[PDB]
Amino acid sequence: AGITGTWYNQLGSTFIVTAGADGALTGTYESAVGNAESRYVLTGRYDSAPATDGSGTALGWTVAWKNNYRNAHSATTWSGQYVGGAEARINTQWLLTSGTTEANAWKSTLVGHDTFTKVK
Amino acid sequence: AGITGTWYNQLGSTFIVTAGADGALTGTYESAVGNAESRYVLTGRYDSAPATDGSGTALGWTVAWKNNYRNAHSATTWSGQYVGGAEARINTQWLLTSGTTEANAWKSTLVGHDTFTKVK
Amino acid sequence: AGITGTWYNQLGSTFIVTAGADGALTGTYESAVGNAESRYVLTGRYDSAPATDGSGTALGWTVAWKNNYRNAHSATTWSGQYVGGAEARINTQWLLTSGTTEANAWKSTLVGHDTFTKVK
Amino acid sequence: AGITGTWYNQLGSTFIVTAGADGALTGTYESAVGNAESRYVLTGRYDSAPATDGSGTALGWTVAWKNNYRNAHSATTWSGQYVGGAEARINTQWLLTSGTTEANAWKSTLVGHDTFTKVK
Ligand SMILES: O=C(O)CCCC[C@@H]1SC[C@@H]2NC(=O)N[C@@H]21
Ligand SMILES: O=C(O)CCCC[C@@H]1SC[C@@H]2NC(=O)N[C@@H]21
Ligand SMILES: O=C(O)CCCC[C@@H]1SC[C@@H]2NC(=O)N[C@@H]21
Ligand SMILES: O=C(O)CCCC[C@@H]1SC[C@@H]2NC(=O)N[C@@H]21
Repeated sequence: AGITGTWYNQLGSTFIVTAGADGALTGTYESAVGNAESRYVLTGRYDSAPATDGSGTALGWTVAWKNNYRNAHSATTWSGQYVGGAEARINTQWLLTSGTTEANAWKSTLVGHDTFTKVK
Repeated sequence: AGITGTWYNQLGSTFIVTAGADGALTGTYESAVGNAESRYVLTGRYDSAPATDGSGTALGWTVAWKNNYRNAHSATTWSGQYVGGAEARINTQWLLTSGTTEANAWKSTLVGHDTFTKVK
Repeated sequence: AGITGTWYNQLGSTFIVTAGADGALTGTYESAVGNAESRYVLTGRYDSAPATDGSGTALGWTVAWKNNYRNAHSATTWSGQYVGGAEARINTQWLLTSGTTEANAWKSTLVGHDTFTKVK
Repeated sequence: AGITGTWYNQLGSTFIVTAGADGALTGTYESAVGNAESRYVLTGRYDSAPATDGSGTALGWTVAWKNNYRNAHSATTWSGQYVGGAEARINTQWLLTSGTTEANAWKSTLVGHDTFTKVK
């Protein structure tokens, strides 16, 4: 109900997710940036029984950057929390790992942050 | 074939994963450490068509720290790569996000690294 | 000139820095949050000869969370870049490491992000 | 005494540091890898009064990747802890930020880990 929907980050990327009663996140990610084109499968987990003390719902998900059209040979993971209310928000940090040789493996992982809203 | 199996990190945690032809990672994670007990659902993605130039296979997965017995109100995501061969290895970095209030949200996310092997 | 001044993050923390011609950052950090009180020494480095193609100036600094009044047994490092202009900005990611036992060393390092402005 | 000396990471990079009574880290970093050549200035902070319960000494430092010969337009920060004894160790996580345009700023920051020893 809270986590299920279409979400928009600060850089124009669309996250369409369903939050299953089991704790399963399933969906699609459409990336407005990077070496990516069009629509990619999303899987993840959330806290299906969160704390009743104004605390956020912990969640996470993975996109492997491969569809029928593109393969970037990379995967992003987002770790974050859902803050429910009027201005509903998913505050995340992410790791983008690229498939490298063992000589290039030191420089394989980019780190960043995304804030997602239900407002396009 | 390569990614499918039972994997062991440096701190004694067991990762039992199946790598589907679609790019789906499904499994269980058993955590030897932290505010955790017993067995937790794992979902993730991998690069199902990796590069043929000695480069690793990009992957990632999520565990929400909630089963039938425990709820830590937290989720870990691992971002990494599979290096195939005799000494087969998953080199990862991870983000552990805890469900917090907006006052505690600065301190919500632990970062670290895990190396997983097929040797117990 | 650009980097030298008083800077304010999103959570009300004050960063007073001098950018030396050698590439040295020296200053004080006053933390509005965490297990901290009052004023702490800052040292760091910046790119003293940045690129002339609209690119930001790479920098970084360290605060050990120990003064004459408090010791949190911890250190934060910020890694980022200075974007110069009318709305002058330091966009950073940070690592906060706490002094732990080898049993607690997995959970020693918090990760986050700060944006600093010259507007209080 | 403990932190003062010559340190060697897993990838052959040399860290020569002095730990001042004030909490100041001063030195040189010689990087065996990346778009770097030869010797670079290091500044940082450590916990000058650590806990007496077998806990590590929190520290951190910055290298801006600019000397008289090279400028990579980038800075690394290491956040970590000193574990003293027979097999003396600095366990770190690091952030490498590159000077980018605001279009490339999502991909500006690499994350990783280094373990440093006093054995070449
Ligand atoms: O460039 C690549 O290697 C593949 C595309 C990566 C897209 C990145 S992942 C972090 C950030 N979140 C997004 O909305 N997309 C970018
Ligand atoms: O303590 C918690 O909040 C829940 C358990 C967390 C387990 C952590 S996640 C990173 C690391 N990988 C493991 O094998 N388990 C620990
Ligand atoms: O709580 C502690 O262990 C010591 C204080 C930490 C202050 C943190 S560091 C990251 C962030 N930046 C700030 O302005 N202060 C907080
Ligand atoms: O390639 C660059 O942009 C400059 C050189 C970076 C060297 C990296 S920083 C992290 C790691 N630690 C080292 O010993 N050097 C590499």
